[PDB]
Amino acid sequence: GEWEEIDIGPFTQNLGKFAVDEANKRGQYGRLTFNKVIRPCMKKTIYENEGFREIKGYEYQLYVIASDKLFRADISEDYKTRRRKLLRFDGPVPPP
Repeated sequence: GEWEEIDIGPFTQNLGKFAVDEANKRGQYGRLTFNKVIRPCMKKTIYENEGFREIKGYEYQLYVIASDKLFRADISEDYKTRRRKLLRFDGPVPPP
């Protein structure tokens, strides 16, 4: 389950928007206007069982610009349901 760099196309932008949507609901970072996900976007595969390839889900690490501030968002994504959870939302963070 190593981290892999993915693109910052619409799918990744939609992940950043999910993160900002979730940050907004949590109310710990004020009101944020999603702008964009910038590189690098990283994805890790979570396996159901060590030694087996069945995928349990993914974790993403995103650098998201919201309200002109840079945040680092970590998002989990269940493989079967594609249900996402904002695990961590930190910042403003250093440019990557």
